[PDB]
Amino acid sequence: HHHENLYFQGMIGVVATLKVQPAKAAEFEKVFLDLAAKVKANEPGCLVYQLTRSKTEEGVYKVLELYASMDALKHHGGTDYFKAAGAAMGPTMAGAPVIEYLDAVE
Amino acid sequence: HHHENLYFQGMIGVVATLKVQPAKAAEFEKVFLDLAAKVKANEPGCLVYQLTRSKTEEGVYKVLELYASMDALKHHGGTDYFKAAGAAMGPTMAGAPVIEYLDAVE
Repeated sequence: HHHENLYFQGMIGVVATLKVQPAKAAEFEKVFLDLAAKVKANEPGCLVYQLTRSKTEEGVYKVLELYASMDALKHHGGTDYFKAAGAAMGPTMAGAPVIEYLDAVE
Repeated sequence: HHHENLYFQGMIGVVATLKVQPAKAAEFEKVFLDLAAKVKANEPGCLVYQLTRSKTEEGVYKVLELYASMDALKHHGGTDYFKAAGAAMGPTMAGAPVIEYLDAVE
């Protein structure tokens, strides 16, 4: 049906493009890696959570993420450590994030 | 040094944006999923190999890929099954692929 895009029932991919101030990259990476270790350790529904750096745009990062389900993604976005990390990261940002959700094909 | 971008010594992420003819999506997905099963089964250096569909652009797919090293990526691109799959997939394409390589942060 035409509202199918709202809730894919399979795995959910994400490319999160983050624009970080280059001078604050070290700070950003430390907070992010600490978050990622928590995500991987605590969330069985998070299948991939991988920070990467752009090769061409200064201070740009792309996070590759994969979740088992919408339920796993909903949980992910609401944890106290996710919220704390976001608060710690915000001041390092140069611009608004661009998040793209994708339907994983299996 | 200034030529560092040429060879990241850690893990290599990829977002491969593929533009498929919508009418040939079923054909494309069958060939791609068959390829992905081979990749995952045969290549210990391939850590992630996940086909996803765009939620907004018709016939657009993004493959999320992660390799242990440049060596693992070099191997990946040269296998007989990768080459055979590419030949099978080509005729389904609507436009040129856009591949972005990323330095994984760990």
